[PDB]
Amino acid sequence: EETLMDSTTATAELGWMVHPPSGWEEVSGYDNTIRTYQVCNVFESSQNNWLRTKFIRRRGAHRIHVEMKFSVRDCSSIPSVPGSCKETFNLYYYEADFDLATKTFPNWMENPWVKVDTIAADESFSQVDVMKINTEVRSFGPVSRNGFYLAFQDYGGCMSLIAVRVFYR
Repeated sequence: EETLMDSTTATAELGWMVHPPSGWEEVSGYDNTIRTYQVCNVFESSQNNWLRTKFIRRRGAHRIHVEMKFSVRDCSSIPSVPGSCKETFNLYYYEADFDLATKTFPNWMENPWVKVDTIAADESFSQVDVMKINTEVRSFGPVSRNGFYLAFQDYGGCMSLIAVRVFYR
């Protein structure tokens, strides 16, 4: 059973809190028709780009599973990339009983946010739309409060997050 949009369920404007506006950005991947996000700020020093989902009502459930799809342009594919170029992104989670999230609240550090795992492209792609896609699933334990937030963190590469889908057994 699904808790956050199968994918298309985004019904116009995903409305996702970007931390530095200069980070991620919504790109209309109308194809089905879908909202995606992407960063590719290589050639720009010190990057810490966050993206925070909306509050996901835990609906009972004790061990949620995050399924995500995403394209990641290799740092070696890029003409003159700096040494800074990274090609893995971080996933974090954060529990709360009611909303309370604020542009400043859940601090944008790995402290209040507990780190699920660092994600990299795994050699098993698929086409879409018509780019190659990676799927990769992580899951976090306990989670007892009423709901949660999710956040993806870039820090040096191009990569589109085609679709995120949160669900549980």
